[PDB]
Amino acid sequence: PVYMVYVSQDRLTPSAKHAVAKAITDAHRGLTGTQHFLAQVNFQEQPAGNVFLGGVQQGGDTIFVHGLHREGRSADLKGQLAQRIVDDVSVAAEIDRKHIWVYFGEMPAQQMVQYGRFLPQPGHEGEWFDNLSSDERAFMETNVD
Amino acid sequence: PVYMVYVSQDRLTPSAKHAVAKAITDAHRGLTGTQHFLAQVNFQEQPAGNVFLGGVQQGGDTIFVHGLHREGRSADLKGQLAQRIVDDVSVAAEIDRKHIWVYFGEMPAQQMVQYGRFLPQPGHEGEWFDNLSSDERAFMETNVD
Amino acid sequence: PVYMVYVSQDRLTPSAKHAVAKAITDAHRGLTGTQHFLAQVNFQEQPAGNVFLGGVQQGGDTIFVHGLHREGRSADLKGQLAQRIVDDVSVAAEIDRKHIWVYFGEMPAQQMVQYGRFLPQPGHEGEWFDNLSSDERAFMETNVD
Repeated sequence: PVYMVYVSQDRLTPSAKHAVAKAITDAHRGLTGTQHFLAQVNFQEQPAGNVFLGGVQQGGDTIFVHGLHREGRSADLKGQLAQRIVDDVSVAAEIDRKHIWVYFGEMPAQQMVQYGRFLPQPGHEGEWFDNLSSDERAFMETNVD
Repeated sequence: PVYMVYVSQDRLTPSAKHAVAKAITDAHRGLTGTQHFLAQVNFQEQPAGNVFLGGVQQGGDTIFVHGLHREGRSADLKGQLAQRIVDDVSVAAEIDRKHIWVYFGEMPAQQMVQYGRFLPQPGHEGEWFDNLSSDERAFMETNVD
Repeated sequence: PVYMVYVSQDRLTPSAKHAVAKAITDAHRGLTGTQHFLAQVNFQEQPAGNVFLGGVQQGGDTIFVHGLHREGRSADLKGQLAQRIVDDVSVAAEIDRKHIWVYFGEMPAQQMVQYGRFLPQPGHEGEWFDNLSSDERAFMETNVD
């Protein structure tokens, strides 16, 4: 998946960003079975005061997670995954759950590309990984924490 | 909803940002009945010259609005809401409507989280809010302009 | 289309951005017939270190293209389109294709606004263009490269 994480400038130190990224990745690995190295977390920092709720300008405390996944998982699984991201980003970012927004969008795996390769259907990541060239496997395997 | 609003750096003052967020938020409230505080406007600023149209580098005058909504509304209501966003942002930003792009994407409300909670289906936002806890209501209620 | 292109600050010079924007725009025009001026490429720079793969912090050499299209094209075409964006951005940015990720999302055309107007269905674009006012047609032509 690709998790776009919209935060304020300097709300997360390099260490907190790392912890939030592990937490999102670990929740996704644990609830779906997708390998660590297939999950991207992309932080988008903007100056504080660029978020408005109900038209009221906010401080640096909001977090919006926009998760981009492939189709095929149940609504039950996606709800569990959304809820664990709320809980685990709360802890990792030391941020109250009330400050956290999370949206999941889905598209066919047939129009999703990671590492220059088309993605398999969810559940089939063992295959697909095994049918990748040695260089590609080794290169993906560096992205495990 | 979350409205991602992509604009050039310094093209909007704090006050014009404030006006554009209000124009979008009031458009959403007015046409959907959703409470002001459920609508997020998130400004994404980038240096001028980062937008290209047909391969031609642009100035600072482009606005792209990516609106993320719950499924369940009619195509007619979504058209009126996109047109109202074009018109009222044009006035609040003092930018010609020919510079404005608006895209609406939808997701099932079961995979959408705001203020740490899952959204209800479009309509009965009222019985949903009333059933949040006292402190969640008090926190949400402060974000109304 | 809007192609959101997420890169690290300073990985692409002004000329490289033009090349990447041209490669994406020529590929979209190439396979769908949608005229040049109807394709936005929108670069979102962030400092290096804001991207994590499998929880591991990345250097400055990653690219994520989020392409936002209208509905109505076939899976086969969308597949060719994404493959061509991978190859042509690899060349244009001088980056190995293992570093490239591309997701396509789609929306109904009736909830997609460009140049202040609603889009037509994915094959009815010349006639849409003719029915515009000459003023709107003129503003549109100045954006072809």
